[PDB]
Amino acid sequence: KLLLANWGLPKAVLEKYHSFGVKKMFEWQAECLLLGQVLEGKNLVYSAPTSAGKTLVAELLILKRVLEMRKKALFILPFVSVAKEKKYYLQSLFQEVGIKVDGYMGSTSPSRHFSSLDIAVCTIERANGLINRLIEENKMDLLGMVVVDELHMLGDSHRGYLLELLLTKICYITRKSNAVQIVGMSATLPNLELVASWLNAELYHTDFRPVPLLESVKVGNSIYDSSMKLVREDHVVSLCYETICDNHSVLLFCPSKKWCEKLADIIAREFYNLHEQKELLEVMDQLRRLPSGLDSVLQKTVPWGVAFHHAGLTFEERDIIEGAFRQGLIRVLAATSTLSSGVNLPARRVIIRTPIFGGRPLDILTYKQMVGRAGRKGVDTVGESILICKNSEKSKGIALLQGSLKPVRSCLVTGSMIRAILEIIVGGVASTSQDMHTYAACTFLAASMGAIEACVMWLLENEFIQVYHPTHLGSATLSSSLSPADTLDIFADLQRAMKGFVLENDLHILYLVTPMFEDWTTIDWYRFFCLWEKLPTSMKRVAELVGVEEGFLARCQHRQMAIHKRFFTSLVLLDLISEVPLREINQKYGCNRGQIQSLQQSAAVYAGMITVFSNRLGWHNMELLLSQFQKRLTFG
Amino acid sequence: KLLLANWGLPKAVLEKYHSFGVKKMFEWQAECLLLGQVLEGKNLVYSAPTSAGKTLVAELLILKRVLEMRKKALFILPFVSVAKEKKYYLQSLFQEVGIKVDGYMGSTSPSRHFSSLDIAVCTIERANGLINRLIEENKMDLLGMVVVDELHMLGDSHRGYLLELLLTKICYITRKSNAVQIVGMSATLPNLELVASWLNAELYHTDFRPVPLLESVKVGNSIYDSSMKLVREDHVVSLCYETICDNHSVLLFCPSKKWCEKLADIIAREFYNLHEQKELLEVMDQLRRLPSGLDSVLQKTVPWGVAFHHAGLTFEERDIIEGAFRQGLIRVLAATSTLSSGVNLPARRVIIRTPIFGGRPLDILTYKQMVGRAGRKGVDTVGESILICKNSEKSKGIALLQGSLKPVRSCLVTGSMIRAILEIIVGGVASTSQDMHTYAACTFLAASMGAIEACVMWLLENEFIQVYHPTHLGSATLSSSLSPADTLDIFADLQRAMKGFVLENDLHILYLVTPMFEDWTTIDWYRFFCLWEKLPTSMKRVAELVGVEEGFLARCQHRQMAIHKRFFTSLVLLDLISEVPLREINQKYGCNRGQIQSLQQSAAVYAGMITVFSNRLGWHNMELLLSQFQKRLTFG
DNA sequence: TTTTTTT
DNA sequence: TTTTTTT
Repeated sequence: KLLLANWGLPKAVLEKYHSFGVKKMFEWQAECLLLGQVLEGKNLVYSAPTSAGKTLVAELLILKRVLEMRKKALFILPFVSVAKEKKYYLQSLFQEVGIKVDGYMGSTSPSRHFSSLDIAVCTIERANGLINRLIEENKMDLLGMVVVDELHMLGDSHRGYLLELLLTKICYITRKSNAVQIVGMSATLPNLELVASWLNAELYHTDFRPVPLLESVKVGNSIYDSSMKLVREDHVVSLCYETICDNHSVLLFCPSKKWCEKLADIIAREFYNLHEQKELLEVMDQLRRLPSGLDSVLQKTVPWGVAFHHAGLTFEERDIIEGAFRQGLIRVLAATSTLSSGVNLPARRVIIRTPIFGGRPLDILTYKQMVGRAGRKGVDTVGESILICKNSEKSKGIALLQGSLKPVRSCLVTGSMIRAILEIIVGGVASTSQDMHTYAACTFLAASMGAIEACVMWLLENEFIQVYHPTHLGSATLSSSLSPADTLDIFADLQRAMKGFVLENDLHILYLVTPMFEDWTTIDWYRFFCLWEKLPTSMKRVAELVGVEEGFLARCQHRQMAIHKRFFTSLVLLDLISEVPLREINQKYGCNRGQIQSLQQSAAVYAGMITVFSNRLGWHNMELLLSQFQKRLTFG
Repeated sequence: KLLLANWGLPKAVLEKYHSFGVKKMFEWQAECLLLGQVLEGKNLVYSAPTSAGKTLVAELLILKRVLEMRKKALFILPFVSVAKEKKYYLQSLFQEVGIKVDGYMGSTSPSRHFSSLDIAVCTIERANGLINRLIEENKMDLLGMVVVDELHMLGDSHRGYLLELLLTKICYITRKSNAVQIVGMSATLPNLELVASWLNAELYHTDFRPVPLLESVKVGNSIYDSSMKLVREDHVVSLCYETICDNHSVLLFCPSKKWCEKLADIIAREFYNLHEQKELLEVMDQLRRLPSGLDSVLQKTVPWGVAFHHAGLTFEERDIIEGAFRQGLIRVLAATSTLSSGVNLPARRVIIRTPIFGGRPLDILTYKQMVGRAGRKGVDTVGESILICKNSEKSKGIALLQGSLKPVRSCLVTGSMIRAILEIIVGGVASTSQDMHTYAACTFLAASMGAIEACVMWLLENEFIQVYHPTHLGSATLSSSLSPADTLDIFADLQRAMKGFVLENDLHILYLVTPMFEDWTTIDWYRFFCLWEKLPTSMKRVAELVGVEEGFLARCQHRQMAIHKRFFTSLVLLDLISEVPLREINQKYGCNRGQIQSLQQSAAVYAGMITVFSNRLGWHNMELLLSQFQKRLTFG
């Protein structure tokens, strides 16, 4: 009954599960799987607890459809790191079974043909591109499952409306032509049934945590529980002191990185003045061995006191700090929102510290994500969450203590709808306007109960379509997998380039490669003028040929702002390709050390997208210049 | 004794010779081969008759050295067509023997590795490039023979000073370090011994023609022989009439192409009004079948009367006219200087017509080349040469009848000497100035008895060298195989291009490809303005970016003249790559139909030379643009 | 304070 | 009126 080995599943999967330490499943898994015709092609939406095997139901369901129907099954995750972890887990499981597992996260290409894969794991954007390419190829017949994780982001996010568009597209094409199951999961929402009806699915929600969570708010010198009950000047040092005495973990969250690192050593100073080691020296040697080896105030308190962790560090140095937390050594740390959604680091007591984060009240989802970190897999007994706040912000703490998530919206003229219709008209599926009205009648906005007719008006004033048939520019946007809003910027960049390209240096090819801004770093004025008015004569001429001019910099339109904000990002990569050591570039430019290494990953991706933008349009000369350099930018 | 089969030679060679119709050798071959130590490494210079097996001695000698020493043997010819004919002959002979025969003529590449060849046949320029590349590689040890044909061009030509430079270079490098024989031949010169001494060679000259040549000058109504003797109003029709009656061939030469074709039908009109056939209709069908098929006044008199032949016709149509002369059909024709040095077409009587050719007296070499066409291999009995001239130009006929060739010059600051020293200093052979004086002491100018010191002065003011060591520009000139005078023009073309290359159309890549002018065709003014001031907006902008400007065209420096004279040649190829039919392009541009098809061959060669000019200098971006198009220009 | 596309 | 280079 309440044990997975009793159920029918391949033996190797349960050997792999029990080898890790997995045990008998809880009741919510049985309730999810025994809802009725869920095991069949009827879809399913469930809300199992996040910290108690939420993905087990979907993982068990994904085998049945790809073994019986044997068509395909996607898998969608929001972030690259969790995508990689799930990719490795699904590898060790399914490849042992024999079901091929493919990854699309980050810059990692599949390196294999699509038509011989089953459980391709993507990160929304890759899945959307794959679906669009399949539709533009007339190969949707091979699709059996679309497993969607974290369904609650479809309404308020910059990457969930893609999930909405994908789901309505596949549902429309399948019904107009359930052989395809759209099983998914969310955390907890009031209007979960309305989502299930639009997916033609059942529904069941549960609420039970493996470790009871003692949630409290501390004011002055007392502890008050959630329901205004007393159970037992910040005194965080005292609070931290009572926790390490029972050889367990502690964790506190801070609203800023400067506050994060300062408070990890302010407490350390108050710890040394009052006053395991086998691996305590291995990490110290690792600190000096590093290629950068800055060895800042972190080095002082790695073995002795309290260190800090955030995203302003190197992917290796930042990750290593999390490595010690898994074994022992350091116990106390500050993290900011880095561990809120980055990775999962359990701790005994979590001090959310200030109720207000970033000048605004902490979000209900963010607070629940922060608090849910506490609790191991039975190692500890109770999890705690302390919110230190005095006098003011009293109502903020209690209201955030007793709150619920808002219902799901639809985020739907709107740019999330312009792309919605431009991937079926171009795909050849929806051609006639009368038939086009059928497609919008089955979208999720229909179940949540015009502007649809005006959608093609914007696609006529701006050349995207021409019964309706695809064009060269309309087809080019979908192949590159970028929104139609961005095409109007990249298109104008390449048209101006063909009239007098500069071939001697590499600054002109760099400008057409760097991603726009992505809000990577605040731009420091009065430093560009010092940096710009020293460039060689060969580099200043390229800047005047792309839009940059001494008429806006330090002298104070989106098009004029987009061609000047792209120059600063291009100059940073100029010293990366010339093998200048990282020590000086992060100081001359005045950019943070944790952001420079994040531009290199985002620059190799954008380089390989513009060559495709010209292939599907047709430009033989511009391909050679862009394609012969995209490899050089990756190095250095 | 006087028969080649008696001598020691491979049997298959003599089977191949006698199958064609070759017979016992004459006395001059025996005298050449039995001069003493000529058969050894001692060099040889001989002057056997041109129409009586001149090349037989060299062909027989080339086998012994490549079979005994087995190092290499070059072969140098002045023209592409004779090079191809000799390539096929040497193929059928040596490949039957087993000695590999390689060709370098025209655009035909060897398509095989150099290090596995013996008798590579070149056309001066290819041989010079091969020698320079071997020297810049330290591989001169593998060289056993350099057979040079038509040694009399080393003094007065645009392509013989290359032979002089090659010979002095190889002699200097061999003696300073005869293992290499430099056996060659010339027609007849007074100072032949002085040439033999500088080559360290014997000498023997002969004068005996297989067919006695009755050379006469006709004035009025009488015939006078060479030595003012009478033997027997132009009356060329009468002269032609008495020749076809004995079923043999006739031929007359004209000073112009318009005169050539007019006089071939003026006589035809005077022939029809007074008034074999199996193949007479095959050629007529070929005339209309042609891809062009203009079928001008040539078509009227191909089967009936007299046609014309020159270089203003297609390589196939012009060649076919010569094909009929080999079998039968047409007998009378006019040729201009086309058959003087192009190909060998024997005829019974040759009418040189006007003593003055091209507004100047006919050259002694040209007149001897023209007259020597008469006479078959024993088919006829006597050859004749008629010079029709009245009143004026009387002294011109007799003086040209009794004349001899001028002695060999040395053509050596002089641009033939700047390149002479720039291929050893760059090659690393001659480094020290004291040693550099040794090289110039063994050149042919030494035997014909300062400015040598000033030679390196021009190589310092203009960057070509930097003890002396090669540089990037100096090395780049030799790899491309073009004279240092031309580099200073091509170099300035590419430097300006890197500042604002235009990538949309193909006019900018065309300009850097077209050969400079080579005096291909007279430029017709007042037609360019009509043609230029109608181009699209995308093409006019390219012209202003390369040097062309509306400040010199039709409004009236070598650099300013070289950038404007190259534009007309570039526009002709613009309609070749757009698949415009040849019918209209030869009329809109006003260029001759026989010159348009000569630009296509000379444009594919220059396209592949500029990519190498940037390789040996180092320019990654400009290579891709030039190399990706050089194939497109070849087509169409 | 914190992420994500293409061959 | 008539020719010739490089991968």
